[PDB]
Amino acid sequence: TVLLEVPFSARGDRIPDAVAELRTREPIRKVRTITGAEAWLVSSYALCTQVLEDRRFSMKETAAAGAPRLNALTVPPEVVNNMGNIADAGLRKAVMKAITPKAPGLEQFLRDTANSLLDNLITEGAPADLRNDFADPLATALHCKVLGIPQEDGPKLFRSLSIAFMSSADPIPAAKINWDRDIEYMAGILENPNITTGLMGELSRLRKDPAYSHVSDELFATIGVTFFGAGVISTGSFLTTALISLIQRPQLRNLLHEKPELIPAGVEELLRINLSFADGLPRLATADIQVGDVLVRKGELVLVLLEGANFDPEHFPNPGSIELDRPNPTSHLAFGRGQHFCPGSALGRRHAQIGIEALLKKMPGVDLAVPIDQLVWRTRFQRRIPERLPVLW
Ligand code: HEM
Ligand SMILES: C#Cc1cc(C[C@@H]2NC(=O)[C@H](Cc3ccc(O)cc3)NC2=O)ccc1O
Repeated sequence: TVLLEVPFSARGDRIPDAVAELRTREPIRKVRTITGAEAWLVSSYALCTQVLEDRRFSMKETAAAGAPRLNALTVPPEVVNNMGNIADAGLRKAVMKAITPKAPGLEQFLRDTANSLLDNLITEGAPADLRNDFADPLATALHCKVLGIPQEDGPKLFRSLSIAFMSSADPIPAAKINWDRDIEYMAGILENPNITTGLMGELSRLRKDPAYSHVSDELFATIGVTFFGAGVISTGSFLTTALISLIQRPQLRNLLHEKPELIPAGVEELLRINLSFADGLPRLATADIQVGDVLVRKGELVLVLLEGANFDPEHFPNPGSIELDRPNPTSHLAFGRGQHFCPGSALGRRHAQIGIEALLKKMPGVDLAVPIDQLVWRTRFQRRIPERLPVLW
């Protein structure tokens, strides 16, 4: 037999039995990625946290020429160090502040947009596609608002994402075409006097501030493209798969409909059980480091399997059950951990909370319109998502 291949399954509605078997018997295990490279797959909560909390397991170094790769780059190699570049430019605080969900009127905008999307689906009649006509447009509209760019520019930027977030063995020519075009768009935004709000409005001001005069225009444009793309793909994909998990749990759906104050705790559990990340998080060892029974050597690739940690019964007893009263509810790894913890975690929570609150009010009887096995799971992609999510109500 050949070496165990990753990823195990593109399905986002069930965890393969193999994960629990590996976690119990071999919580760090050698695997082969789609490029042919070997890697260490880490699948227990304890070892996943160890890797993510030790910066000697480096994100930046995964982009080095000649390294064992999980997948091909879809961005320039320096962009793998995006957050380090933002920090070096003195822009970290400003970027973080721009992407919080607490800007005046943002939550009301999210609620209004979700309600409008849902009203259009109700008018059109069942079946409705909750990914393409709800979750993704809601994510796109949210990120246009947060960036300060026109809502009407959302769809074309969104169209890049089915390629930008591919998990491919080989470089993708279309990724460069779209990247270069989206960079040109964001560079134009920085020069557009109408853009005075949100992240791009703030970056546009800082760009002309003497304390930032040697920050490159390339970096300012890259922040726009990367935060739009990572935010939209991550929130749209998470909400989509969370809606599946909610629909498949009518008792919980009814509880959250009846007691909406429990939605934040429900979203935290939906984050914990979420299978949206299709691959382990990659890191390259910069030293020889003991992880469990394995001495990982300098230059080797490690893959941190988020659902390995998040379904680990030693940390989350009865891991497959959504329980709203856990004592460690935010200790999951859905947003990562350590140096590269998601900078948009609060916005991602609020997007899902508001989307779910709106859906349960407008469509309390929501259910799948097709048997669950009929969902078509996107392959060779950095997220697990159904191509369509047909529902009735
Ligand atoms: C529920 C929605 C989201 C989930 C589940 C999610 C998940 C994650 C995870 C697991 C990481 C860590 C990757 C790693 O360590 O290798 C990450 C990083 C990142 N996230 Fe999020 N996220 C979400 C929402 C957002 C939003 C709304 C934004 C921005 C608007 C965003 C922007 C980013 C960026 C830029 C990084 C890279 C941080 C870095 O390189 O250091 N994410 N996200
Ligand atoms: C979430 C996440 C996430 C983070 C990273 C780490 C890192 N940091 C970054 O900011 C961007 C995100 C990105 C990738 C492709 C695009 O077209 C646009 C943005 N690239 C990076 O390599 C990688 C993949 C992700 O999925």
